[PDB]
Order: sequence, then C-alpha cells, then structure tokens
Amino acid sequence: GALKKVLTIAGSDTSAGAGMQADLKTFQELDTYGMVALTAIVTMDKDTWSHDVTPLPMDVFEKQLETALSIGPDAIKTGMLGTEEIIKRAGEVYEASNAQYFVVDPVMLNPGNTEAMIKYLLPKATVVTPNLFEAGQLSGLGKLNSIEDMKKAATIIFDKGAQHVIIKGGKALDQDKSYDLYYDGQTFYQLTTDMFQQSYNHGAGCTFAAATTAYLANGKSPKEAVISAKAFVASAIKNGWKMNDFVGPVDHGAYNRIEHIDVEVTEV
Amino acid sequence: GALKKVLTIAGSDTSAGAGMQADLKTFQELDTYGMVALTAIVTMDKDTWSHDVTPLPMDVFEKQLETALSIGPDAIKTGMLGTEEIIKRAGEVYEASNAQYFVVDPVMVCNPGNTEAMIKYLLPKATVVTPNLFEAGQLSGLGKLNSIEDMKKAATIIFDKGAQHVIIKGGKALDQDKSYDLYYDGQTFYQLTTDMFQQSYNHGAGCTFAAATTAYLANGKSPKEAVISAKAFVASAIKNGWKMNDFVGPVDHGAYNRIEHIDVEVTEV
Ligand SMILES: Nc1ncnc2c1ncn2[C@@H]1O[C@H](COP(=O)(O)OP(=O)(O)CP(=O)(O)O)[C@@H](O)[C@H]1O
Ligand SMILES: Nc1ncnc2c1ncn2[C@@H]1O[C@H](COP(=O)(O)OP(=O)(O)CP(=O)(O)O)[C@@H](O)[C@H]1O
Ligand SMILES: *[C@H](O)c1c(CO)cnc(C)c1O
Ligand SMILES: Cc1ncc(CO)c(C=O)c1O
Repeated sequence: GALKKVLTIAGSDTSAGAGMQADLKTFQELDTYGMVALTAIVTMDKDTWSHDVTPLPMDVFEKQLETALSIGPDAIKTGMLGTEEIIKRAGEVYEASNAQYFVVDPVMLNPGNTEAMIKYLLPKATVVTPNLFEAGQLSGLGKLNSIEDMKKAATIIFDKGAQHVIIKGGKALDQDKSYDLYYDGQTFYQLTTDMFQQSYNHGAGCTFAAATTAYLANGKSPKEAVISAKAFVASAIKNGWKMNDFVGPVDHGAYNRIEHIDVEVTEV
Repeated sequence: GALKKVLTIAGSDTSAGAGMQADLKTFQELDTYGMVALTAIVTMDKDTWSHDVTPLPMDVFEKQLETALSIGPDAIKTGMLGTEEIIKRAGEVYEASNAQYFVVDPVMVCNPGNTEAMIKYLLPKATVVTPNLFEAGQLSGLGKLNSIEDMKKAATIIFDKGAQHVIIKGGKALDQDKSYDLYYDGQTFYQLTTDMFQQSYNHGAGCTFAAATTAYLANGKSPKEAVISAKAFVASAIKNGWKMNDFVGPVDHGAYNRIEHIDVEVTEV
C-alpha cells in the first residue's frame, strides 16, 4: 500500500505550530505523503508578536496547484485561503482531481469570504471543521453557547451541503471537559476528552483538521476519522509547550511519541 | 527536556520530496520542532517536469527571519537560498542567534556568484557542509570528482575555506557498486558506506540527508555521529522510495522509523 498523497491548500505560520506547518507535520505523523500549495505567509513582530499576512500572487498559487494536481492527491484539506478567488479555486481543484476526500477547515471582516465558503466549499466538503465562532458565522446564528445551539448550527451547516460537520467547542464552550459535536445528517454525536492545560494550544484546530484528513485518506470513516483526530490533537494539546511569552504550540508528535488519549462518544 | 527548535532556511519544493518539505518532515521524524523561513517557491510543469523558481520578496524573507530568530533556534540548516543577499543574511542570522549548530547544504541543482557567496559567507560559519559530488567540485574549484582520492582533495580544500566538518556525498554520482560518502574533520578521512539501492526514485535524498544531520546535532550527537546517523536515515528513505510519475519519485522520509534501519559501514581511509 503506497503512501496516501494528502494536499493542504494553506498559508505558512512562521511560528510553525499552525498552518501548513501543522498540516505537513501531522500528515507525516500519520504516515501519509504530505504536500502543500501555499497561499500566504504569516509573520509576527519580535517585540509585540503582532501578526502580518503577506499574500502570494495568484500566478504562483496556480503554478503550485498545477504541480499538485498532476501528482494526484488522494485527499485535500483547506486551511487559510484569504480571498474569494482562492476559496473558489480550492473547490475547483478538488473537483478536478481524483481525490475522494475534501476537509474544509473554515479558518476565519468581509462576510464575502464567508459566503464564498458556503457557496464553493461546503457543498463539496466531506467534513467541515468549524470552531464555535466559525459555526456561528457559517450558520448565521451568531454566538453559540451550548450543545443544543451546536446542534442547530450543525443542522444548518449540513443543510448547506456539508456531508459531515464537526463543531468544535473545546475551551470556547466548557472548561471541565472538551466537547465537540459531530453530525452526519441522521445522528448527533458528542465527542469528549479531558480538558487539558489551556495555556499552550496554538495549532490545535489546524492539527485537528489535518489529522481528520489523513485518517480519512488512510481509510477511516468520517465518524472514525474525527474521533481519531480528536484523540490525536488531545495528546498534542496535553503536551503543548511554551515557545515565548505570546505563544505555545501543541506537540504534533505527542500521540505517537508520548501517549494516546481516550475520546468518549455519546449520542445527543 | 524541551523539543529542540530547528530552523531551515529554504525554498518550497511543491512536489514535496525535497526542499523545506523534506526538512520539516525529517525534523518531525526526528523529534525536533521544525521551522522554516521560505526563500522561494519551486514548481514543475505538468508535461515536462521542468522547474520554475519564483523568488519571494526580500521584505517577507526578512520578516520570516525576525520571527524565527525571536523564537531562538537551537540549530539552523540552509537549503536553497537563491541569491547572494539571502546567502549573506543566512550567515548573519546564524551568528545573531544562540544556535550552536549551522548545517549548510550547498544546493546548486535538484549563478556561480552564489558559489562564491557560499564560500565567503557560509563555509566559515558551517558546523557541517554537505555537498553532493557536483557541488564539492564547484566549491573546491577542482571541477569533476570521480574517486575517493578526488573527494579527499575536495574535502581538504573545503575544510581550509573554513567549514568545521565536511561530508562529500558520492552515492550514485560516483557510479560504483556501493554508496560511498566521504567525511573529513580536518584530521582524518572516514568513508561511509551502504549498499546502492534502486536509482529511479531518490528525489529529496540530499535535502533529507542534511536535515537529519541538523536534527541529530541538535539532539546531542557529535558531527561525525550525526552524519553517520543521517546516512542510515536517508538510506532507508531511498530504499523505500516510490514512483510519483514518469519523471520523479521521492524518498520515503519516514522509512527509518516506520520500515527499517540500514547499517552504515564506517572505515578510516
Ligand atoms: N485545552 C484543551 N483540552 C482538550 N481539548 C481541547 C483544548 N483546546 C481545544 N481543544 C480541542 O482541540 C480541537 C481544536 O479546537 P479549536 O479549533 O476550538 O482550537 P484553537 O482555535 O484554540 C487552535 P488554532 O491555533 O490552530 O486555531 C477540538 O477538538 C477541541 O475540542
Ligand atoms: N541510489 C542510492 N542508493 C544508496 N544511497 C544513495 C543513492 N543515491 C544517493 N545516495 C546517498 O544519499 C545521500 C544523498 O546523496 P546526494 O545528495 O548525492 O543525493 P541526490 O542528489 O542523489 C538527491 P536530491 O538532489 O534530489 O535532494 C548520500 O548519503 C548518498 O550516498
Ligand atoms: C530541488 O529539488 C530542490 C532542492 C535540492 O534538490 C532544494 N530545495 C528546493 C526548494 C528544491 O526544489
Ligand atoms: C497560516 C495559518 N493558518 C491557520 C491559522 C489558524 O488556525 C493560523 C494562525 O492561527 C495561521 O497562521
């Protein structure tokens, strides 16, 4: 069985905890062949840590996509896309590929970006992985505060064409346990682990969606892939570490090097 | 203890076998925290595999470097640099950092002002310099090298130009029954050998080699132990390389941890 080829269409996080860096590291950890088409470069100021986003030109974006498409990805993830034009093209390359899996991490103002996502990505998404704020934006419900709110959003997001939806609650929701809500159109599943240290969590969302993608490419069902991704990212969070006064990234290699973490799944 | 922070200063190999892709993968495999400052983006034509190098703006290269230096690398590798400006800046950020280790992979293929720039700015700061047979000929001024004796000569010259340790890769380019690399520490030459493995799918082997050397140094191996371990690491990767298309196929970066170790024969020559 040859390595599964997994493409991420994503920006570079120079601090190397999130972004295409989280993606390639997680793809490597999960025994897939990681590839990236880069969309922008994010840098941070040495004194204040203020972020700056440098876009890449569309000409180089297209050249990267031609190369990736000729290689033929088995699975595609999207992360930071940044423009409507990019969001659009991302969906197209999935369709143009022979990929069977598309994981849209809807990283988020111009609500135009959000409408593009709804319009071009959701209908193609094998799984869409919003955080609590992003699920409120995609659903139109605004602030979500509870599992029941998460159910409503997931329902709206499924109706918008995503075949499977995972709304991450985590630290944004409850503080005692870490709750996410998975929906496949017929059943709501609550996914749960212990709530680990909250200080050093940079890169968890990116790592969750990259894992989901790898687990899918390697033949897990969308439901089993999201359960496995949460266990994978949970270890990474538990083993997060302090980079400097501003940031502490998850340890993407922790699941394999340090420990597994249990995930409890219940129908809600 | 904490994960070692390892920075590569390198281009993106869209095909993902070499470049910063091989570096981050290798770094991940070797239990370090991998980081990149991007210098350029390399793409390939879908029908011919002809490469195209799109430079990144110096303004973004410098901002990436500020971020990385602020984080504080333990070890820095250089890959595709592309210009004398970036070459110079790569050496300058190493000295500004508290990194103990600088591994310069003098990439010239997959502007020989660059060669001279590497010689002036990078060799004197290098813990280890890792040229392939072709790059060793360029850096030494000897031209084409075809033997262990020519490699020793190149190694001495490169060492005299300031590189603290030198490994000249022979491998398939030496065109012998086994894969020989030559290590020199200014005192003694060591020949490193593994079998020759399949030749068709080796893309990324050089970048991988130098990445593993970097991560091994960061994790506390001596320069000689680090390049010996790197050869064993990339040997497995090469042995388990696979066919990407009719043009190229990459090494399997994860083969050393996932598939097999390959013993490296070490002889003082
Ligand atoms: N401290 C913690 N303990 C356990 N699980 C956590 C956690 N923090 C977040 N999670 C979980 O991590 C995954 C990612 O969550 P989410 O996307 O909300 O985090 P995030 O936005 O803070 C990280 P990123 O820096 O890439 O954006 C989800 O599975 C969520 O349950
Ligand atoms: N077919 C093969 N079998 C065994 N060892 C090989 C090999 N090809 C290269 N090597 C070894 O791999 C390491 C990398 O060698 P070198 O830098 O010359 O690779 P390369 O130029 O062939 C790949 P790239 O340029 O695409 O990154 C060296 O240790 C060399 O001995
Ligand atoms: C070429 O494949 C290559 C190398 C060494 O071959 C190094 N870096 C990058 C970006 C490449 O594309
Ligand atoms: C490149 C890139 N992509 C995604 C994210 C957020 O998950 C970040 C930072 O949080 C980033 O820098």
